[PDB]
Amino acid sequence: GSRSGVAVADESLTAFNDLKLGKKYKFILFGLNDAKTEIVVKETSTDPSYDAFLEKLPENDCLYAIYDFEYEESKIVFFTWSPDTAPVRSKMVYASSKDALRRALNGVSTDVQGTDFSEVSYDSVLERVSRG
Repeated sequence: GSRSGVAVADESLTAFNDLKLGKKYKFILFGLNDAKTEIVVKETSTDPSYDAFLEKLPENDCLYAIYDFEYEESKIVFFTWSPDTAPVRSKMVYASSKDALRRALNGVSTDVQGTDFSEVSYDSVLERVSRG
């Protein structure tokens, strides 16, 4: 790694706070920039459908996500998305960089380690969020 390691882009923290306090977004997808020096915003969404969220997860690549998980309650959920079929290089750098983003985000209720689509299903996440 570099001397300072990966940084969190200002836009990423801004987007997170806008979601957390303003409900500006339903979810945010974060990723490493191509230089692998910063965690940036890949995409935001206001789509209320959980399926719309799942359909944006790359089947063979990694990302991080924050989801405003709503049910009947609104809980901030952090996802690490690291599918089994992603390249080893990618899995490793996303694992090594995760702490930089995760430690920068205050107010996450639940963390999900997503390695397949069963682990990130709405029902699986609801079970996690509602227990703890």
